[PDB]
Amino acid sequence: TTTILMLPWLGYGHLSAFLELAKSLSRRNFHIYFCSTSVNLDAIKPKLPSSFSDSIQFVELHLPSSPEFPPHLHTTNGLPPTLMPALHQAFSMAAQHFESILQTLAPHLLIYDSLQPWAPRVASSLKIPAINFNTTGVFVISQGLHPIHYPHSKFPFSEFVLHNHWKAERTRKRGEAFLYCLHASCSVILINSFRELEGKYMDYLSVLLNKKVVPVGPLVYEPEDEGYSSIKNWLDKKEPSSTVFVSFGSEYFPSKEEMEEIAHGLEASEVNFIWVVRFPQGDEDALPKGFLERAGERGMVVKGWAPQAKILKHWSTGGFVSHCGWNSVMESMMFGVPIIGVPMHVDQPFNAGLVEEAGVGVEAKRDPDGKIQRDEVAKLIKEVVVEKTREDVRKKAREMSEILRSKGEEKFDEMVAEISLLLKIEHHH
Ligand SMILES: O=c1ccn([C@@H]2O[C@H](COP(=O)(O)OP(=O)(O)O[C@H]3O[C@H](CO)[C@@H](O)[C@H](O)[C@H]3O)[C@@H](O)[C@H]2O)c(=O)[nH]1
Repeated sequence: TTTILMLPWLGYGHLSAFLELAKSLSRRNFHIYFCSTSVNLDAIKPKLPSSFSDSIQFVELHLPSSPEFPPHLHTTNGLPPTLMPALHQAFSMAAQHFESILQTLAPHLLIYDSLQPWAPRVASSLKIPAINFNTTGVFVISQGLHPIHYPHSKFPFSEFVLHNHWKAERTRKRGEAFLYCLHASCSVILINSFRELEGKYMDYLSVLLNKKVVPVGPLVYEPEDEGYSSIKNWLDKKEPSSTVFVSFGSEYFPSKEEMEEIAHGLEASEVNFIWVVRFPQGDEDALPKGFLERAGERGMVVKGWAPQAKILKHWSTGGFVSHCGWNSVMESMMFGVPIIGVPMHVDQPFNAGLVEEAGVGVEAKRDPDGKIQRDEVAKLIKEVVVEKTREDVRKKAREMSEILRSKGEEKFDEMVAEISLLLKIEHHH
């Protein structure tokens, strides 16, 4: 009888984490309204089992639609990078529809993502409580806000220093770091992380923002066998811990030079590999001519989409060459796979540092101009996977996995307390 409306940001990684949060709330007697674009909602429904039909209802948010920008492109999954500004515009232009949904559904609480400032303001206008859920890590956020208060000192608890390539919209984001708060809705933030990895940063961020930081993560989905049948057949023929999974996400498409370096790095390592290579939604050559040679049956290149979670939980997988996106990093730590980091942009360089700090993987360093190196990638794959001579990395990965697996339902105890208090304060309002 208490209804929460969840509004994620467009984009599969954000969408999945909200769904895992939705499932937890549903099991706690909370009626959920899951709101997003139709393309995103369909992509995420298979992961929602039938048992939640009664308690989790899907709500469609309508973005402005045109014949060359139809609703299937109203997402960041496979979107051409040129079209992303249009997507940001279209999302903002949907605020008025959000009001109609919000007023008509009368949710007691709104949980929103960290990329739609119009969503809390719309909720405030209609006397609806709103709480921020941040699907990504705390390390990046704290590092960003540290210079504003202490431009003098270095980052207090980390020995990581950013590389020159990434040192180098942001305008609107440095206006979110001064966001005023004069109500309980903004007294707390939900974060997709856990203290064993970012406990010190969570304490620091709480001081920086003067707000409660409540961890509710990690939110990993433990897995139709759509593509797995062929992949599992191939994977079972390989020796244990002999194969690497290579993925760079759904919102970034590596360059021609970048993929050549990684392909050659894979070949030199002599490892087995499953590589998901993707092309934008709009539209052999991309990989080096003749690459798939020594890597005949020692490698697979999947087109479009692959079962990342299932592959990583196989016992033949001993490594994950990743772009160090937050959800992929959490999955690798949950499943006990050491990460071979190849960060590309956004928060990924910081997340790669966090993996290195935690001892659960190694980051392949970029050259002075910011260019991927074949030799660096090959060395780490050989050391981590082909010749298991970096055994400290491997042990910490399973130890981290063991820690993550052992967490029980107490993971959400703090969140339910904060929402309950907030939901009482608004009865008075
Ligand atoms: O072949 C694939 C590729 C991805 N996934 C899943 O899709 C998600 C991808 O995670 P991640 O790569 O972290 O998310 P993306 O949306 O692809 O990338 C973003 O991940 C961050 C957190 O969502 C964002 O803030 C950044 O803009 C961007 O790096 C995870 O659930 C993966 O398991 C699969 O199941 N199969």
